Amino acid sequence: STAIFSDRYKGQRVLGKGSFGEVILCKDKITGQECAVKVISKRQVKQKTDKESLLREVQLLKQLDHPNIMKLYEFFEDKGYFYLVGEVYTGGELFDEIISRKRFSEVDAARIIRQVLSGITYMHKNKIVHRDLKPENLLLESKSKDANIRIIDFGLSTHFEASKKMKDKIGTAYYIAPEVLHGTYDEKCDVWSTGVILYILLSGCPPFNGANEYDILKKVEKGKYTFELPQWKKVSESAKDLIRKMLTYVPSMRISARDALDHEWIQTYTKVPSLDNAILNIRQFQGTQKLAQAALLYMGSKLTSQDETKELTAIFHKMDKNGDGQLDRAELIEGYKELMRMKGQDASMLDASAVEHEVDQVLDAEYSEFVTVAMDRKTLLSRERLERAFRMFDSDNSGKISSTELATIFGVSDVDSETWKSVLSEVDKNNDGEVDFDEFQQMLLKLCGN
Ligand SMILES: COc1ccc(-c2nn(CC3CCNCC3)c3ncnc(N)c23)cc1C
Repeated sequence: STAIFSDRYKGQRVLGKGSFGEVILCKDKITGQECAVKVISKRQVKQKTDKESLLREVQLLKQLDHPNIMKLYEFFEDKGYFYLVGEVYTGGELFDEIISRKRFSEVDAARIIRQVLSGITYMHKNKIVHRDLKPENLLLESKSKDANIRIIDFGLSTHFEASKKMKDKIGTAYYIAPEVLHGTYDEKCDVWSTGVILYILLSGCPPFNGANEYDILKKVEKGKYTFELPQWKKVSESAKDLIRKMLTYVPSMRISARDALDHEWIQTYTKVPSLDNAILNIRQFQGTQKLAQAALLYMGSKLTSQDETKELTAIFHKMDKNGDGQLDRAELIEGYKELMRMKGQDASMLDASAVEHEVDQVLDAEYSEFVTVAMDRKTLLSRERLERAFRMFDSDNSGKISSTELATIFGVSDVDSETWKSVLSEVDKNNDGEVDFDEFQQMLLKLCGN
């Protein structure tokens, strides 16, 4: 009767981290349908609404259908979790595709924004507000050239409370409407976020920027911005006009999603030089955000693995009723499973069969040795991604990040200026204003108490 998620679906692999929880690629055990499952930890994420309100929103979301909005198929609830089962998209984030292009024009910017507005307009007709629209919530349907955009996370912000941790709110500040900051907001907040996104498409720079999260919000709240950057001289007047209307401070004076679809700009440019400088700035901006994000996730994984190594060792020690330092495969599974009850982070192993497979992957690579391998398996996933993000950021292949650049990266990561300079002095007392990768990594290690 009360159907169980894992009776119907098996996890195949991880798709990554989104807002409110992790996303797993899953497969229906009978029909073979692939789906993306977002798993929200009730312990980690507080609800803003009562159960019956969430159920009703979900029943509505399942019935809604639009080409630029993620399809939701199913919803489950158990003791500790919510499972949102939707269509899986394989084209990745819009901005990562954009930075892979040789050229990008207003026609490309217009076709992108028409799609977002068209998705937004439909959802507003149905009384659903996103609130947290940003490039990271804009997925490409597949790898194809003319790939449709699919907006993810519509409706969730109404029912769940956002994380206050910086690793979860990288990038959020540039896109939030000022009225959301003060508490009285409605669907016009999504037109604002779209206007900031459009501003970034045409210039590659946020209209409201600053050295850290609070600086950005101060700029957003004041609400002022300019088209005084030289890359605007190359942009149509009617595009700015649209941007001005979408970024109008008083929401009741701000243009609707529906009316923005009928704006000259959308109408003219969805039927013409390449914005070279914009692509360059977007590429720098994406590189900066991803490195900052990878840095904070690396530090977290290191603190998590420090916690869980000590925890698993004490569990395995107590289970060592022999005292001989060794355990069976059966007991190793009971202790690994027990580590998974206490903690609530492994979305990837939310089933008894999943834990047996991870254990078998570790055994193929004396509980002490098993503990090292089981936990290095967790951290090296985030460690390899750090290095990859460092290499991506270092676009000139110099091998080094300058002091100016660290300041930008640590500003975006909300690591205090005095704090990271002190850490650098401790890694290299003679440093000459630049760090290679291993020094950078050494700094992050010191910034999470290691
Ligand atoms: C609210 O329900 C949601 C939200 C996002 C996703 C989702 N999340 N993600 C993770 C991506 C990982 C990279 N950052 C952007 C999001 C997905 N990847 C492919 N297809 C998807 N459907 C997703 C899935 C569901 C069921």
